[PDB]
Amino acid sequence: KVFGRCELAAAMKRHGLDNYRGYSLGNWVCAAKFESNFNTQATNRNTDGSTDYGILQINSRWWCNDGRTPGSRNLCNIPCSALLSSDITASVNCAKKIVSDGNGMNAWVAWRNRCKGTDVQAWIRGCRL
Ligand SMILES: [Cl-]
Ligand SMILES: [Cl-]
Ligand SMILES: [Cl-]
Ligand SMILES: [Cl-]
Ligand code: NA
Ligand code: NA
Ligand code: NA
Ligand code: NA
Ligand code: NA
Ligand code: NA
Ligand code: NA
Ligand code: NA
Repeated sequence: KVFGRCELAAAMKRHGLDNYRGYSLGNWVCAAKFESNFNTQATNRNTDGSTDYGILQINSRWWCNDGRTPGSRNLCNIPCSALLSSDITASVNCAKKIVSDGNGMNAWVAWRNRCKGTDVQAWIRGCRL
């Protein structure tokens, strides 16, 4: 599923991401935008052999099982395929664990390089939430 901007903001809010660990909803939408352009089905292979899945490009190195990432963990206790669903629940629940891991949203390199310090509120501007 490719979400609309406000559509995704609303879903993220309904699943408790808005201000989760102090990160406003706009931070989350911005991260999703640059990670997957709002496409739940987005996958990308990493140089280390791991793969990133879903709207927030969650990495199989630590967070999900895809069966083909040697020496990895599955800390979210889910198949990486669950992260591609039109229903964002699994992505959100896993992202909450990731953002709690110590480095906050810096876990998402794209959030650090493209969202951090910017006017993230622009990402939810105009949305009925
Ligand atoms: Cl957009
Ligand atoms: Cl915001
Ligand atoms: Cl594996
Ligand atoms: Cl933090
Ligand atoms: Na689509
Ligand atoms: Na914070
Ligand atoms: Na993609
Ligand atoms: Na894909
Ligand atoms: Na992989
Ligand atoms: Na994801
Ligand atoms: Na997703
Ligand atoms: Na695994």
